[PDB]
Formats: sequence, C-alpha cells, structure tokens
Amino acid sequence: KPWWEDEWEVPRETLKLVERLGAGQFGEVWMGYYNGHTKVAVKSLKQGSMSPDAFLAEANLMKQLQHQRLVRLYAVVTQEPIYIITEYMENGSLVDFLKTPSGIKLTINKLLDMAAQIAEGMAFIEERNYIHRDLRAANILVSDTLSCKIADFGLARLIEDNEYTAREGAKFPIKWTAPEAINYGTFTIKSDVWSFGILLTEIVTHGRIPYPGMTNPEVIQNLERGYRMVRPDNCPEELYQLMRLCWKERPEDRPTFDYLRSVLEDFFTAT
Ligand SMILES: Cc1cccc(Cl)c1Nc1nc2ccc(N3CCN[C@@H](C)C3)cc2n2cncc12
Repeated sequence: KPWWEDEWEVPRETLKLVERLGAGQFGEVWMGYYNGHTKVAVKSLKQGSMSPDAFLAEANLMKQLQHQRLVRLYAVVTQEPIYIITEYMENGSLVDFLKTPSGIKLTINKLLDMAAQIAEGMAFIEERNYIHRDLRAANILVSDTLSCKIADFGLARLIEDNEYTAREGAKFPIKWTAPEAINYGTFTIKSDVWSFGILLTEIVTHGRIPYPGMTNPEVIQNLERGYRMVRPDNCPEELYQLMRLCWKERPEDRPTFDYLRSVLEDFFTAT
C-alpha cells in the first residue's frame, strides 16, 4: 500500500530521538518520544549500508504479526533516513537484564514465568505459519513490569510450503541454531523449538554463553556423537529434561510451541 495511504507511515516531525541505545554497521537504535508523550524505540538505517527494501521487509512482516507477546510495530518513516518505530521495552534485552542487580535477585519461579511468556509468543508465530530463525535471549526484550516479548524479525518468514531453505553461503550462530538448519539451510518451526532449548539455558544461568568452554567444532562434534549440553549450574532437572525434548534428533519429534508453553506454565505455579 503506498506511503500516502499506509496507516503506519508517520511524518518525521512526530518523533524526537533522546538517547542512542546502540550503533552498528547498518545504523543506530534510539529511545525517543512520539508526539511528546509516548516512549518509542527508533531504528534508523545507515544510508548505503544495505538495501532500503531489505530494511523495510522487516516492518512489513511486523504489519502481519501482531500480538501482546510480540514487540509491536508502531510506525515507519519511508523517506531517507528510513525509520522503524516500535513499542518501547524498558528493561531492555533479556541477556542484559538478567545480569543487572534487579535480575540477579529473581527466583527460579519468575524465570519459569518468563520462559513461559516467550513460549506463548512463539505459539502464535507457529500458529500463523511463520518462523523466527534468530530466537535467543539477546532477541527477547523485557518490559518495565518484568514481562517478555519476542523481538527482531529480520530473519522471520512466512511458510505456506512447510520449509524455508536459506541462501547457500549462509551462516547462523552455531550454538543456537538446530543441526538441520546449519547443515542443509532448511528451517522449520521445529528449528526454532531447538533454539528455544538453548534459550532456556541462557534464562537459567543468568545469561552465560551456551556450551561453557567449548569451541563450535567441539559443539557440532559433540551433538553428532549423540551428546547434548551439560546440565547448567542450578538447573532444575524438569527444566533440563524439557530442553532435551527441544534437542531431539528429528524435527518431527521435537515438541510444539503450544506444548512448551503449557509445560512451562505448570512448572511455574508448581513453584
Ligand atoms: C527498533 C526495532 C526494529 C525492529 C524490530 C524491533 Cl523488535 C525493534 N525494537 C527494539 N529494538 C531494539 C534493538 C536493540 C536494543 N538494545 C541495544 C543493545 N543493548 C540493549 C540496551 C538493547 C533495544 C531495542 N529495543 C528496546 N525496546 C524496543 C526495542
């Protein structure tokens, strides 16, 4: 739909950037205000750094996937510099939150709580025929009420025919990404279920890196033997067995996101 007609397009005067949160090869991420009053987060694309079309394909995807457990597109400014304006998450990224004095003191109870909200997010992604493909603590954001939401939809995709096969010179974080996706580039909701498994190790160890003290060739080599990640320090056995289902060998055997959600919900009231 054209920019002079798109419900999401906002004139650039409505926006005021107050505090750079991040900078990288492709642009900055700011905290600012929409029409004076509403905290928003603003992503600006660095001109020249990659295609406006590719940068905006992210917003368009978020036009289709709206949910309370997913970070909400708030508006776009489709003239240069292009802006993606989304809903603002106060406690920032999960990987970072878990490390702060506030996060340090959270009981295992609340960690299960949190792990359940992230699965609810995914159950809706799964249900609408989308995949995430980049599911990891660094991509869960946390709200001023200590609730969580799936963020970053740069790699997310719609999937009528069950699979998305990626480019072939194409690399993904080895520790978070399922065997089949690393080996064939074939992704399914079941490869996200795998990363969810890794993500639960981040939640429980307060953000520490998966597979403590192993390189990536050690990690691939170990998985091929039939090994899985060594039990995290202070990891309830239920949690660990739950991660094991996420780490099953065949995609089809790995559990649904609705099943994970509910399992995590039982783990939580039990505490
Ligand atoms: C701007 C944008 C574009 C595309 C997709 C999303 Cl989910 C978002 N929203 C956010 N993107 C962020 C990207 C990075 C960071 N951080 C930079 C690295 N370190 C911490 C402080 C968070 C925070 C974001 N955010 C917060 N509240 C909302 C957001």
